[PDB]
Amino acid sequence: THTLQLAIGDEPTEGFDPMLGWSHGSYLLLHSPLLKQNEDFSWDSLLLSQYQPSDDGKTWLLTLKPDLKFSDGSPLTAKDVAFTYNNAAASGGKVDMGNFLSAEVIDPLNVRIHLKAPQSTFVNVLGSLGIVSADKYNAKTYAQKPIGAGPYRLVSFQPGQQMIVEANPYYAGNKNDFDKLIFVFLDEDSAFAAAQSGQLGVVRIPPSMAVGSVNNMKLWVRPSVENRGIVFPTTPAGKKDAHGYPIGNDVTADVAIRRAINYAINRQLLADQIMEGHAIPAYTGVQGLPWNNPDSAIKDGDIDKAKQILEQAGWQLNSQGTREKNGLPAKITLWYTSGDTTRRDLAQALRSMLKPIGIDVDLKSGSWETVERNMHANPTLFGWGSLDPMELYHHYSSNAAGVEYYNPGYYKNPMVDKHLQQALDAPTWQQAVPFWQQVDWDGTTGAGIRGDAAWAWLLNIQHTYLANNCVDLGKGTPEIHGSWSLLNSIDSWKWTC
Ligand code: NI
Repeated sequence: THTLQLAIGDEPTEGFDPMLGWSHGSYLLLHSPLLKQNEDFSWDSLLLSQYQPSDDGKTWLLTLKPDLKFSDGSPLTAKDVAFTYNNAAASGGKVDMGNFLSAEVIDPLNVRIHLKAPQSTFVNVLGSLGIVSADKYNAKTYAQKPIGAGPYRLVSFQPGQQMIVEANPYYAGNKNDFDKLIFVFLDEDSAFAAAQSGQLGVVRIPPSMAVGSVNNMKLWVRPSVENRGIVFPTTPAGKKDAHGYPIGNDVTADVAIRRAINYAINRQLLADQIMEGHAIPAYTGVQGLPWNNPDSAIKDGDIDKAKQILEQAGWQLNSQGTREKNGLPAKITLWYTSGDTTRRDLAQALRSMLKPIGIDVDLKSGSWETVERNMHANPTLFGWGSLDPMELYHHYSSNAAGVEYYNPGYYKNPMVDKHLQQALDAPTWQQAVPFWQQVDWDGTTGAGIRGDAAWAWLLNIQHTYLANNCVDLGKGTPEIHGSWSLLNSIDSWKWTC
């Protein structure tokens, strides 16, 4: 051996076929999309010399670099790009191509993309869908023996065991200091055990584990979009959805409750106690992103402010020391998913933090199936996070209300809907950004704390790794909520010795 062994996620089952989407994170190892995001969130082109949307944002012009090749040496041209997009759309998978219509090849280095309607977020598709070879693609065969333009290529794959890959010599981006990589697939505990023993060069660890010194290893803290928040029902009770699930909560429908909970919680204390300080306070679902409203942050852990907000809206302390309004006491149930000690620790901590302002929080846990039934009538603990601004839409659009796990509190604000649609219809993502910011607050209304306060956002989680002292994991964009997020920086990895 003498090569780098890594433990950063679990088995890449199902396979490595870009036609099945970017839902998994391992694909970034063997494949490369047309675009690669920068740390300043602009876009670099690995395979493109030129890419330009039209004034209406309905068409894209793509120009390839001339001598590109696949991992097997076969040439990468317009034919393969157009094939990739047309067939990814034309199958499932059900890759969400959005408003994508079709891809036309102009010449071997040029491709024209056609859309149904303006989509400012389509760039996120360009930096996501991996390129596939038109000549050599077979649906069943490709998952097991894939051909890609990624930084590495498959050498061997041992199920439930390990994966061996080597550097792709035809890679169009930067080569790193590591010629060969072996990825080990282990449960967290055995992984940590192998890490201390110095068998591994890089290992992902949970931010919640009071990590002590590890022999001949160093701790890396990488930024992430992964977050934690509480979603409130915004409507009164009494109605039910298509599944017969109850909709609404007579307590959390009052905006004063949601604002008060937003101010009472001390997020820094959450980060330090539960996440061992490896988290950042989050006041929005898009904290740390360009499309976050710059005026969205608040000074929290203010019991007095919370009590003021509650008093001004008619929520008064009863004899039991619990808030009450028009004969209705503030007693609410917080739901969360079982199977995680940390989620529960977070929940109980929240109950304890809401006790001083007179809100009595009962806690219930269950399987996703169980949570689903109660998810619309009670406050609920969720984890999300995405590098696509589209998530704002999924959270706050009236059209997304009750759609799967999105917008379960049935939040509807027509002005917010307008800002959202304006944002989607913008010809470029840059022009879209100011409208995305208007969602929190436009000066009059919004979905944020200054406005309707649909959420109580708690934290943005950061990912933590142990790495051999001679290993430099470099730098990159915030890591996704998923496995193999570290791979987003893989090209900048260096060897310090
Ligand atoms: Ni055409």
